[PDB]
Amino acid sequence: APTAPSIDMYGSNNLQFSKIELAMETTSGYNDMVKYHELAKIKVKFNQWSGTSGDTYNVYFDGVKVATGAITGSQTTASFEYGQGGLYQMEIEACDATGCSKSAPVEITIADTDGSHLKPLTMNVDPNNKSYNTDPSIVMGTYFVEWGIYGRDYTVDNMPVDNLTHILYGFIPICGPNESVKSVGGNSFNALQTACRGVNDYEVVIHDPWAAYQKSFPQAGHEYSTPIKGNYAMLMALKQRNPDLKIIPSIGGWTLSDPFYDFVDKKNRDTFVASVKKFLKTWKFYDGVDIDWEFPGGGGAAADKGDPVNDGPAYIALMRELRVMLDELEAETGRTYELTSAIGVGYDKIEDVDYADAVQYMDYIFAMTYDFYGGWNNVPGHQTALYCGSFMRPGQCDGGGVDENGEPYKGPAYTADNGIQLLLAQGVPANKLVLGTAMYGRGWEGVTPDTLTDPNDPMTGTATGKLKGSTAQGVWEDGVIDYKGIKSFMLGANNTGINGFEYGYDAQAEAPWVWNRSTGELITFDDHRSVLAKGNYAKSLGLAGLFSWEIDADNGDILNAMHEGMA
Ligand SMILES: CC(=O)CCCCn1c(=O)c2c(ncn2C)n(C)c1=O
Ligand SMILES: CC(=O)CCCCn1c(=O)c2c(ncn2C)n(C)c1=O
Repeated sequence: APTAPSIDMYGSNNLQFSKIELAMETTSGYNDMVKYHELAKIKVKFNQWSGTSGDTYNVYFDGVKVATGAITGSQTTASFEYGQGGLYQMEIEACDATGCSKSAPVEITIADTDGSHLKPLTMNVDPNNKSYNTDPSIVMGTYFVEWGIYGRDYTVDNMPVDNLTHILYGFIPICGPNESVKSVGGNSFNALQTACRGVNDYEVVIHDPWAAYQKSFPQAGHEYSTPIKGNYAMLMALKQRNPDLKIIPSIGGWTLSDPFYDFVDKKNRDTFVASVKKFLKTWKFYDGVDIDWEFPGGGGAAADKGDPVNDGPAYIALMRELRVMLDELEAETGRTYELTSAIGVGYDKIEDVDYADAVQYMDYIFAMTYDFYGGWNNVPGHQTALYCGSFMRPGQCDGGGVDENGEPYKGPAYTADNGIQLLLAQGVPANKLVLGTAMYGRGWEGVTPDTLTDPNDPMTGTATGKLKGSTAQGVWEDGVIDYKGIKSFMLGANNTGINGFEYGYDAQAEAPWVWNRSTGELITFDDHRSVLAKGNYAKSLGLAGLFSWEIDADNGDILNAMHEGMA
């Protein structure tokens, strides 16, 4: 018989609560911006302007009483703590001696980072991505990059999630020496320096909090009071849609690997592994960790780093220590966590680590079978070929020959099969190796016909510099072009070449190219045919599956081909 309470939406923060507290309007150090709590604090204001208010209130979630307290006149605040994320129908009841009266139910959101409060994400996928019935044992992975939401305009709801088993989210940085990030730009370095304020060196952080959790995506229903936004709330909603999908944070990559070279000291590995455990406890939708150190022994972005004696053993120790930590998380949560790594596949990278030893701790190695040639120099070659191409000289495939200046090759040529064969020769099990496909080309200009030593093969020519182009054509950085740009502006609908380009295919290498003889523009890439060849090779050798880099650059053709090739 008191008056039933009426809920004051606005003084109750629109009924948006959360276990994780996230700064939304400011940017500072990671430990200042992100605070995970075991209990969310819930504060709901209600009023009883007519009749009598009663003495006590009870708050119910789905019919279960979760809080109680005293009615305070015509407006009352119920404050309490709650440990379980979800969406609940809340009623508030007011009671006295003459009876109790309940409010109408209202939905309350209690966010947690497994997405338990979120409906399955609504997808917006290009319908060129087709449907397949691939064996669910086969890895079909891709990388999604955090910055793809800026000029590339490629968001989580654009991914063809039903054709993926693993999404690798690139990239999570490690606080410490990171001068290589300046090659991306000063704002990107500054973002990392801001994130690491108040954070110990060797701990992980989020590089761009705006893209990870602050930015409102209207396609995901985000609003002002949504407690978790950004890419991460979308990946939480994607996991609600596809609960068997593995989403794994990738630490490192080309510009973010400089801290790994300090892991020869165990104290820094210990700091790092602890920080990864804290990161996975904070962002519960992640299913493991991918380590992308480029590269133990050196040969990455920082020319002055790399210890070929001590980096391999440090890498193996890091994989052992990560697996010990992840087994602790499995015991605490009842979940399974995976440990993986993307690795270089030149002979010079593979010789610097004993992968037979490291891989006993790992679920998968993502073999980076791409970037063998590129616009960093003027030497054309197939960047992601399976086998040795027609352009290679006598003795170059195996490495016992000499170059066109008479200088001895130092090891086997850069092809995907030379790298796979060296990993298998070490003792790495085939069923843990995942072979890489490129969803982009690399390219040059100035490869004119008079530079070719073999006039049917422009990979025997010589370039004058990097491919240039607009972002409209998929050229975000000189020398690199998205596959979907190559298909729209170089291949055309018949795949034979448009806009002055002709398509070619090295049937021995398994490698496509497009060449404009007028501008000497040449691009090396992966296409439907080379990807089918990679699938056949993975089937033949019993590999774990395929992965691609990076998903925003595909128009569906490459992922469709990965499925067709593994069928
Ligand atoms: C790793 C690779 O080959 C792709 C590089 C794309 C350029 N790039 C970044 O690497 C990057 C970045 N922001 C953070 N990171 C680590 N942006 C904006 C970027 O363009
Ligand atoms: C096959 C192998 O071991 C490759 C070694 C790295 C190739 N590579 C790059 O990827 C690269 C690069 N500059 C930018 N990037 C991304 N350079 C000079 C390079 O050699």
